[PDB]
Amino acid sequence: GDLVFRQLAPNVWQHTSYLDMPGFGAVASNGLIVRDGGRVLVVDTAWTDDQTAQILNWIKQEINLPVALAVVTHAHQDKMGGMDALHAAGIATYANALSNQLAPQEGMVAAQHSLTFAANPATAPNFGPLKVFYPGPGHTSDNITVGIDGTDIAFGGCLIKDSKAKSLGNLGDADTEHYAASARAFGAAFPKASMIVMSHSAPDSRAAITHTARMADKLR
Ligand SMILES: [Zn+2]
Ligand SMILES: [Zn+2]
Repeated sequence: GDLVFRQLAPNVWQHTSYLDMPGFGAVASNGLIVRDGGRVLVVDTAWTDDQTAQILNWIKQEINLPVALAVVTHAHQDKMGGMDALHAAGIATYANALSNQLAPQEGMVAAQHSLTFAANPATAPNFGPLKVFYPGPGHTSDNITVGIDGTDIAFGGCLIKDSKAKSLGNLGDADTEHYAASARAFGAAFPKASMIVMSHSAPDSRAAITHTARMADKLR
């Protein structure tokens, strides 16, 4: 139901937001709140439609300036989940073109403009100060990773994950046969992002990247 913020760089806030959906009890999910001059921008929305309202609320209350846009890492209820709020707050949603199709084909909303130049599996567009990067199929075929160039922040998302939870999390509608290839993608798509944020508890280091491909092969 709720929402937490861990300032983890100048310009940049982390979004936590807890529900008892996946990780047994209360689980975590992450987007980031990025600030682009006066503009304000977000990778990914919480679990629900009210958890992305409070992302917006604690933003005017403590960041201030107005949101323009919100990029969704993929067509999964943790990553879309909240959308309708973005729409109602005249926010431009930007799903990657393979997302806007697995959305209403797996119980959810499709983002406004569709992101591309990244449909075909080791690509990137640009974005103000932000970098959308596609790494192939992994956690879902449309999972999408982002770094803010000058913060050594990467966001692999539901793709890269914490050494904390034993295995790899929800791996439903996806491809294991590329995953381990695709965790690499970023390690070298942003060779520098020391601050790898991930969408289930605190940013580890550049070692989850590596361990995940190690891991996805422990269970393969
Ligand atoms: Zn997911
Ligand atoms: Zn997830």
